[PDB]
Amino acid sequence: PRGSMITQVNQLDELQLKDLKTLRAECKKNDGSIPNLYIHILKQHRSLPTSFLYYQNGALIGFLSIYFFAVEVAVLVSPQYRRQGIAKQLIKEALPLLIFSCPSRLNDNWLTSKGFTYLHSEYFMERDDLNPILIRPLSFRMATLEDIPILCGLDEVCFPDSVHRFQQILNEREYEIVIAMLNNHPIGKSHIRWQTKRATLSDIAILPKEQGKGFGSALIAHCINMILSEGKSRVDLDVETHNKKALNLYIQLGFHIQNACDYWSIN
Ligand SMILES: CC(C)(COP(=O)(O)OP(=O)(O)OC[C@H]1O[C@@H](n2cnc3c(N)ncnc32)[C@H](O)[C@@H]1OP(=O)(O)O)[C@@H](O)C(=O)NCCC(=O)NCCS
Ligand SMILES: CC(C)(COP(=O)(O)OP(=O)(O)OC[C@H]1O[C@@H](n2cnc3c(N)ncnc32)[C@H](O)[C@@H]1OP(=O)(O)O)[C@@H](O)C(=O)NCCC(=O)NCCS
Ligand SMILES: O=C(N[C@H](CO)[C@H](O)c1ccc([N+](=O)[O-])cc1)C(Cl)Cl
Repeated sequence: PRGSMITQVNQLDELQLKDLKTLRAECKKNDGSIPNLYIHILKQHRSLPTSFLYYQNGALIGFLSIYFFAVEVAVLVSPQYRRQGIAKQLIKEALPLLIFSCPSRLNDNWLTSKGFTYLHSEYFMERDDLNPILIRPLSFRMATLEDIPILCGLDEVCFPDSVHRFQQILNEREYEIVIAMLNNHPIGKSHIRWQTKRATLSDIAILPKEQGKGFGSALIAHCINMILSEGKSRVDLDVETHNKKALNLYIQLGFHIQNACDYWSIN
């Protein structure tokens, strides 16, 4: 009680950042997944004091932060000190001034009972198998700037400023987009962000009318193989869903869940 301290901090200096990662690892090991913390964000000054740090005897045991992108609340309490009022004190420090990101399966029963509402879930998946995948009537090509109409059309029906977003992606050298063609019709796309040791698939879209035919799996399998041919040892994948049933697609291709969050809401 004497040794318990809450500091409201407009931006995390270096040392505060290193303590958070200690707390994150600890929560990661105990819960399996962690909330979104947005580390690169936590370093910038903002207009109101945003991150809330709970210390016990100088040791960080709780953290709550608010993000301005609606508002996203991330809350993290050391397993040793849970159910002792810590999160409750932490939101009050942010109540006079809500989308919670939540480790999948941890808090499902009691979030409903209080009147939270489930939005959707996000998954970071990883495929570490170095063996390729080993046949649909699809061809593939890399998108260019002259594919902007196609790319905007696909994004319109699969994720209801697209022109300039795709202009920005296509002009960034770490990014490429693969287009899937059914005969002479583009029916899908996948974005690749390349790094030295790995590459990340995102924004995978198949036209609604062409779904259920294996084109999605063929597209991702093509991107996996393309990544392995370049000597990467890992394919990552970010996908947002409303239902867990949707992940079997990626489980079949060798992806494993590395992190999983459910976005819940309240006011
Ligand atoms: C979710 C989390 C932040 C709660 O921290 P906490 O300090 O243990 O929660 P508090 O003690 O402040 O509040 C407890 C109350 O909120 C609910 N609550 C919190 N944890 C609960 C749990 N395991 N089971 C049921 N209700 C819970 C209850 O209403 C509880 O009532 P109580 O007063 O009788 O204890 C903590 O469990 C954690 O860090 N989990 C990993 C990250 C996470 O799930 N973030 C989502 C944030 S909502
Ligand atoms: C999500 C999406 C990309 C999937 O595309 P899709 O072409 O319908 O996916 P597929 O047809 O390849 O696979 C669907 C199911 O058939 C299975 N499948 C594919 N090939 C199979 C095969 N040879 N044998 C058995 N099952 C197969 C898959 O396992 C999958 O699940 P199931 O086992 O329960 O049946 C598509 O729905 C879409 O574009 N949605 C809008 C955007 C979106 O949701 N993006 C999320 C990724 S960022
Ligand atoms: O949440 C999203 N994206 C990122 C991953 O690209 C995710 O939220 C994230 C947040 C914080 C973080 N961190 O704290 O280092 C990592 C990933 C949206 Cl695509 Cl829903």
